[PDB]
Amino acid sequence: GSTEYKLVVVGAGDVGKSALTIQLIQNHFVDEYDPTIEDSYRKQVVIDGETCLLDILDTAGQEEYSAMRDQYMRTGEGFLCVFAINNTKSFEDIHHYREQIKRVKDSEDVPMVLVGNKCDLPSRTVDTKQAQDLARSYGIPFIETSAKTRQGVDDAFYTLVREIRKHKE
Ligand SMILES: C=C1CN2CCC[C@@]2(COc2nc(N3CCN(C(=O)/C=C/c4cccc5c4CNCC5)C[C@@H]3C)c3cc(Cl)c(-c4nc(N)cc(C)c4C(F)(F)F)c(F)c3n2)C1
Ligand SMILES: Nc1nc2c(ncn2[C@@H]2O[C@H](COP(=O)(O)OP(=O)(O)O)[C@@H](O)[C@H]2O)c(=O)[nH]1
Ligand SMILES: [Mg+2]
Repeated sequence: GSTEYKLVVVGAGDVGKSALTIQLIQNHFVDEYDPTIEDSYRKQVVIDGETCLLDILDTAGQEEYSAMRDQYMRTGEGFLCVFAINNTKSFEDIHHYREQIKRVKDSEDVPMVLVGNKCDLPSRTVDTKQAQDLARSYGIPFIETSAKTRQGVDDAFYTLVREIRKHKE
């Protein structure tokens, strides 16, 4: 069968989790999507010769730490940690997302990619070098994306898949 990869998209409200997910799956930019709608999306794609089923969870809605919520997030094999390059608070929030991911996975080594979204915008408050440097601090890859222009969208998800393979081996 297809090799399945459970990918989870996380990060602050309004960074573009939904727009990124919809661009990957449906190949168009949706600039407006209810921020409480959380759903799973699936795509058949070949990545480095391997036929893959991508199962992508677009997180949304309320922050909460029930056992049921942890159990759901725990099924993710790798995580896209998304901030917006024009929102410094979303960048500052990243450590919190990373802390929660390590917690539910019961491991200090979880496949993760730092994603700086909205790179089409002329004004930016988080420079590329600062974000590249934070990824190096964490030991994870960094990808700049725009759900609007498609820049880096495949790169970000496919890099996460490659990180999962490395962890499994
Ligand atoms: C420093 C902090 C701690 N908090 C204090 C406040 C800020 C912060 C949030 O923190 C914070 N938020 C989270 N939500 C809420 C905000 N949101 C949004 O999209 C909101 C959109 C929205 C909703 C309603 C109205 C509007 C909007 C946006 N438009 C305008 C109107 C992103 C995400 C769903 C959030 C979500 C999740 Cl799944 C998790 C998480 N949970 C677990 N149990 C286990 C694991 C492994 C994780 C994760 F790691 F895998 F993710 C978190 F941990 C989260 N954490 C950040
Ligand atoms: N310019 C630009 N705007 C974006 C991009 N991705 C999302 N947005 C906008 O950012 C806002 C929040 O996007 P959304 O996908 O709902 O973020 P979410 O809350 O993380 O799911 C909306 O106004 C989108 O139009 C992008 O790559 N570039
Ligand atoms: Mg959303």
